[PDB]
Amino acid sequence: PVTLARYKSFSIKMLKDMKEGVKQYGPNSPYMRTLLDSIAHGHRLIPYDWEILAKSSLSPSQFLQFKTWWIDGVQEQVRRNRAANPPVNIDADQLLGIGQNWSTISQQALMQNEAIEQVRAICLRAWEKIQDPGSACPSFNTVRQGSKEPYPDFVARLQDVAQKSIADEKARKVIVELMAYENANPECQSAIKPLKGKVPAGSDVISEYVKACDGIGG
Amino acid sequence: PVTLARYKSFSIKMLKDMKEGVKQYGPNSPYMRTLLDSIAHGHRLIPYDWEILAKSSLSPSQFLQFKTWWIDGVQEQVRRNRAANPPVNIDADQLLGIGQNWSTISQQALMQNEAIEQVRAICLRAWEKIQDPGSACPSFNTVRQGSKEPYPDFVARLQDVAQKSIADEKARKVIVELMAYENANPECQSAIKPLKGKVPAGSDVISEYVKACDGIGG
Amino acid sequence: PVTLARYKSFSIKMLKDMKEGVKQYGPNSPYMRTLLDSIAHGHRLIPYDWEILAKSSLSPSQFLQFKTWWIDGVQEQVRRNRAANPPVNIDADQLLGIGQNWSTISQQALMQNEAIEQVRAICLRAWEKIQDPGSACPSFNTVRQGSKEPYPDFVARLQDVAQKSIADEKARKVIVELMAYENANPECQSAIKPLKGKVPAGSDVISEYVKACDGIGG
Amino acid sequence: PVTLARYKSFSIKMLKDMKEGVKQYGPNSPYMRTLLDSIAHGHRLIPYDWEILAKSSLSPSQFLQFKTWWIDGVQEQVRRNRAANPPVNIDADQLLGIGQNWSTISQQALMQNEAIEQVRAICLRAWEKIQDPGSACPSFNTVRQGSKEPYPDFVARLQDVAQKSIADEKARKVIVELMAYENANPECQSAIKPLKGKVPAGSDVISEYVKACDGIGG
Amino acid sequence: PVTLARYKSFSIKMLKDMKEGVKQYGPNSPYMRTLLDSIAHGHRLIPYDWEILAKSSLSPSQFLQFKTWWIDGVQEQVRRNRAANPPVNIDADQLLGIGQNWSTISQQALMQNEAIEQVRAICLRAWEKIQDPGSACPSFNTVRQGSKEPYPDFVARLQDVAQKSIADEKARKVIVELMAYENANPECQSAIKPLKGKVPAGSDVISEYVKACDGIGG
Amino acid sequence: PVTLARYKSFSIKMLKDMKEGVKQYGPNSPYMRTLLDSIAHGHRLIPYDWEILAKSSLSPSQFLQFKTWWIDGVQEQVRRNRAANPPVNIDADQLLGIGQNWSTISQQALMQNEAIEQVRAICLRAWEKIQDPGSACPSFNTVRQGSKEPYPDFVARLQDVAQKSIADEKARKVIVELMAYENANPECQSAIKPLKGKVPAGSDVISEYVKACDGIGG
Repeated sequence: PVTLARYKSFSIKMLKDMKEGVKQYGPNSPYMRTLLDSIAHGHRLIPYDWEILAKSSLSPSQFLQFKTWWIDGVQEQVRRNRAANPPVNIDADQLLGIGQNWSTISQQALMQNEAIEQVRAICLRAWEKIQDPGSACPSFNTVRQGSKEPYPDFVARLQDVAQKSIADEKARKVIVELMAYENANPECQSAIKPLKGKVPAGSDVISEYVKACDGIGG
Repeated sequence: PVTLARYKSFSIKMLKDMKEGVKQYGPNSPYMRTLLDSIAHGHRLIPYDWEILAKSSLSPSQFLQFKTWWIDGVQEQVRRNRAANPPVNIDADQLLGIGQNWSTISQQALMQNEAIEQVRAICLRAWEKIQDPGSACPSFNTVRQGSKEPYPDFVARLQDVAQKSIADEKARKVIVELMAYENANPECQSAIKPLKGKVPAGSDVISEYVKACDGIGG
Repeated sequence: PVTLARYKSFSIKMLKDMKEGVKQYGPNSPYMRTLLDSIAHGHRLIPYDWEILAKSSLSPSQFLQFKTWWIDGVQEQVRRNRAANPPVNIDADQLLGIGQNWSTISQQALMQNEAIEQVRAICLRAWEKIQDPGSACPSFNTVRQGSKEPYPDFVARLQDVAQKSIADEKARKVIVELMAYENANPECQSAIKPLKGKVPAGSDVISEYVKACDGIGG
Repeated sequence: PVTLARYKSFSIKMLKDMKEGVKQYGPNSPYMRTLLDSIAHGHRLIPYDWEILAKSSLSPSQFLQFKTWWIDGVQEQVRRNRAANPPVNIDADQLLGIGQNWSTISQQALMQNEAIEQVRAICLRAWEKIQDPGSACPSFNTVRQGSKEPYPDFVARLQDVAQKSIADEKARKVIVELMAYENANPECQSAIKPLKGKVPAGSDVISEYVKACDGIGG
Repeated sequence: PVTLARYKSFSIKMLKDMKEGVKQYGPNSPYMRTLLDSIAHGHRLIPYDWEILAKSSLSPSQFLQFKTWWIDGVQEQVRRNRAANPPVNIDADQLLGIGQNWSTISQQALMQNEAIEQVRAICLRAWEKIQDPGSACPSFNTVRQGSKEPYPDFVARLQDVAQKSIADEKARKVIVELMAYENANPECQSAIKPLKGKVPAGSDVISEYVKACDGIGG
Repeated sequence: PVTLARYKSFSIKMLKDMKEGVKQYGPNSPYMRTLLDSIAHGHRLIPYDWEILAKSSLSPSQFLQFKTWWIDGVQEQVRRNRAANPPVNIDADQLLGIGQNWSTISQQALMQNEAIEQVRAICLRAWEKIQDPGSACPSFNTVRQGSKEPYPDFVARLQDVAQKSIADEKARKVIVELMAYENANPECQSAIKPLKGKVPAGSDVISEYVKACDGIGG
């Protein structure tokens, strides 16, 4: 990063325990995601650092997948910058680090904050949009609760699989509301009959359910 | 964390152990209970730090419960904040870090002292209210002291559900002993019964209870 | 502790490997006992540090048991201080850290050496007087030696279990002398026939036996 | 340890590895043999330090044997100390740290140089005289070189019992080779026999013994 | 390594992790690929350092292959070195560190800059040309995309054998995509076929290939 | 070692991970051999340091074997120094550290570079000339290749066992050439028919074979 302008390479042990953690819990752990967010906002990065971090971390397949969704995000961001009002004087190759304006490590020491947040958002989104090994064609009406089942651990499996088959943030977050009230057992569904019929403002709909019907055990 | 404002992230070594401890022992070990507030009282945090720390650490089932109770405590707090004398000008989304004025790292570096401790106090209760993924939380009279079982281990199973299900602190310290020998082991209740009301000044009545009950099981 | 007056909190890794060691070998290991003695005499502690150390270490059951025997030791020490010749101007709440003379961390920075050794002896005794999981009603005349059995490893199991069922230091240390000469096999008992009949001074009675009859193998 | 007197304890990290090594290899590995005297010659110790270190580390069966031989060596030492010219004024309980003048940390900070090395020399022999908890120590002619077995491994099984059962150092270096080929493997004794008395100056005769014996087994 | 000449060795901790990583993952993980050149570009090495590092790390089967290709690259390099304009005066055994003038540590401290980078460039290719001890390296048409299998994992199995079997760098970047869909999965080839020649400027054609191929298997 | 003259003892963790590595992979690993070379050339050692390093590392059997081949190397080096032209004014006891010229640690601080390289070569050779547990009488015409066998992993087992039964460097390195061409399967032997009949200069004969016939897989 930069302090007051030079480059400082990372300490070696960070790559070691990062490789350890991704090897143990996959590239889409909730653990390593916020680890990436912490190391992202905690330092001032250039895209070549993102190249070293990505190539130093995964199998070759996930590395190239990261490269591809990075490329598509570059094109999307460039179209939105040219659609901006007024348009943004930021190209694609400044966002990728190829070309005689941005080839070297010393060239990228003099970027600006809009590029910082832009590469931050786009590489974070690139990490969010990776698949993983392990495949099964998902059908929503196959998973349901059982007797004496703890309520949040039931809805957690519905929470996690919802971001797989739906790209839109809104489309996945509306159907979990519907699948929550149906796939609940009727004794827990009995608790939501006043809550269903009046959705409250200043509040997440799932958040009201979990702190509503907590006392159903066995 | 802020300092004298730059937001420095945590170390990579700061979080791998934290991810280790939750799978090794759980979310409410006494070890991580005194580990969390050490960081909370040696540093000075913004709500996005907790957004990092919980999402990096919990399970998907636990993290949703954390987010559920986190926004739930805001409703109890903001009613206290609005009717104070003098009334303070702090709204809902200033707590949650959402909205136009609270969703960047540059924004959250510009907050006063009197917001921070409310975030700490609500986050501690949020961290305490998590359920383990083994089961749900049982009721009060669903669990009592077992037969041919030790005494002081089962009375430890009350203070946790007291901190879980009860808000007021001195209510917790008074419900437990008045639930202690009420459906306890009756052979132990013989020794326990003549000790009622024999408390000198400022001591745990449960202390002399387990002092008396030596243990007969095994 | 204090150097020349401030408070310094402990490093985090000490609690980590302490929790590791007690989890591996129990709270009454010979290992962790002298670890407690080393960290006890190696630093200048206040009772609130003992609270953090105890609560940061065990299951809830052992923590409250520690609290109880701590309380009983406070009462015993207070009775002996009032029985002292002349009596000692040291109360109970100075030894416990509750009350407006001794509530805060900064209040306990100005104690004196008699309180230091008093809290040292009494918390050490509190750790010595803990039980553990694992129960069996002990009967002394059930364990005995066998053929080709190594002599010190035979008497070690008699050494360790002797402090369980007897609180008095003298009563447990006299009966092991008797059980040593009887539960030995006659070929090793043959070696002690000059040693039995004249107990030597300046010497422990078991110590003479072990460096007497070492050469009985097989 | 003392310094320029304050008694600073060891680190917590100083002892966990020490507890690791005894269960990992034993009490008289060559590794901990050179580990112990390194601390003993880089620091300056009181007898209560050894009371800490042994009780933190050994088994209950080992610790009693250590305490047994520790007081046993005092009887051989104090006869040498009383009849010296000039006679030194150091008694029994000054060695053991017991009694009114030697049982506090404030007391043991007030000792001269000429006590310390005697404690070190007696403690090294005490640490050497421990028996492993697998069995007892066999006799001399109970063990000899096995048939179809390597040569130089079994001759290593003599120097340990020499240091165990013999006090005088140059007696140990002369008993071993005069016990070496006396009931060794007789086919190897054919090659060994014409090498007697062929030692030039200041070398191990056993060196040329294992030089000659190439190894026939397997 | 040299400095401002004394040859300082590496740390002991520098190499145990390196020995750990090869048995943990292999000789050409991406992790050690970016680990090696970090040392190679943060330090300045002589050929005897690589003699240390490979022999300390590989298997006996791997180390001989490394030594085999290491001397093999010298023949291609020295023909370039002899016919240059101006011709440089560097011979064979100056590369290999053998002979009267290059086989001591005092000798190799006396070399110029323009030798060093050739050693680095040849050693990287030498480290890349190693075969794993599971099997040998297969041919080109022995392996293609499998049936009911993911797409972008199997195309990763081409760039490695490209770097293995091909010397010229831009030949590698052009052989792979012209071998990509040639015996790939034909149902995927239906979507792949209309994308030929649609490359704007300076991008991976394989990127849009795996962009198109979503994945049908499983 | 020495910097500008004192002695500095090693850090304790170096002995720890050295004992770890030799315990895992034996004293004749390719790993630990170059570790010894790195720590050898990386520092300025005295023979007493070699004593501490050797005694701190192995079983007693390997330690005494090291001592013996050390002794024989002293005698060989002394005969060659007296056979030198002019002879070398370096004795045996300067090379061993016994005697009133070389008894102490402070005495060995003032050696010279010929002694440095002499003790380096001779202790390295002492480590090379150790046997190990695990015995089997070797016969060369028992091991051969199979179908689809990877060629370098076949010859690696012939490479490693060749230094066991032959002490001469030339005698073992000539017979592996013969056993290479015979014990190869005829399809790989088919590749060497132009290479057999003209051995190339500036090249190792095995090195040409491995980079000749690499493409025989299956």
